[PDB]
Amino acid sequence: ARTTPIARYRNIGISAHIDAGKTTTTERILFYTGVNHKIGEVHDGAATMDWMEQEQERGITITSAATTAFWSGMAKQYEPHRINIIDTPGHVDFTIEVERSMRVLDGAVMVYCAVGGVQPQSETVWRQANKYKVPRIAFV
RNA sequence: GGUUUAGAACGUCGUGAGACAGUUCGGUCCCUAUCUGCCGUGGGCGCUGGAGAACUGAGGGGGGCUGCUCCUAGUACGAGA
Ligand SMILES: Nc1nc2c(ncn2[C@@H]2O[C@H](COP(=O)(O)OP(=O)(O)O)[C@@H](O)[C@H]2O)c(=O)[nH]1
Ligand SMILES: [Mg+2]
Ligand SMILES: [Mg+2]
Ligand SMILES: [Mg+2]
Ligand SMILES: [Mg+2]
Ligand SMILES: [Mg+2]
Ligand SMILES: [Mg+2]
Ligand SMILES: [Mg+2]
Ligand SMILES: [Mg+2]
Repeated sequence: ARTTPIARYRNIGISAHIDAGKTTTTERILFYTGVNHKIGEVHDGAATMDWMEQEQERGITITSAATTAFWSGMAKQYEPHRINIIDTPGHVDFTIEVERSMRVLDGAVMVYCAVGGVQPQSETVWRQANKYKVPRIAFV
């Protein structure tokens, strides 16, 4: 009945400053987990997370988009864990979306630009995740 | 085509012939280039015995325009846009 065991579930968010690479990382995650047959790119509007017309045209994520992927590993090490990822908007003008998601999620991948690193909205999502007391990993 | 000839009519002015930075219809645009100039093209002589070819380069002319798409690069800049 249960397609995957309880232990093999990973509810995570991808949170960061604007244009830190959240949607691109989500697209590569979907590609390497096989659900997406083309990598696409955000600035051409081919990103799957940026499904709304405004997101496609303006190159930004305005909504928290939740999807699910199956990951075994680089070397197929593990039985397929199911990662429930949510791509959140790093805009300070959409903070309720990230707070909304981050309440329910169990982990956060905080993305940081290698050049800019910690930025204002990275600090904002940091505070939100801290008040929700969630575990974090970081992706530079 | 307009502008200003000769015809005709409207409005207005005048008694009238006629007239109007008023309008309307119709109304003949000539020249075989001597010289200069210019574009090409040769004949004569010269360049120091004659001739055939290859050049040199003074000097002169020609040409010089620019959009859009992509990469750099969603890069620099920008809280973002
Ligand atoms: N050069 C480069 N561009 C990236 C990288 N990650 C994302 N981008 C581009 O940077 C822009 C913003 O990244 P995006 O994935 O949309 O991030 P988000 O807006 O923070 O969710 C897009 O044009 C991406 O294609 C990266 O690691 N290197
Ligand atoms: Mg994005
Ligand atoms: Mg952008
Ligand atoms: Mg006559
Ligand atoms: Mg008359
Ligand atoms: Mg010259
Ligand atoms: Mg010249
Ligand atoms: Mg581009
Ligand atoms: Mg704008």
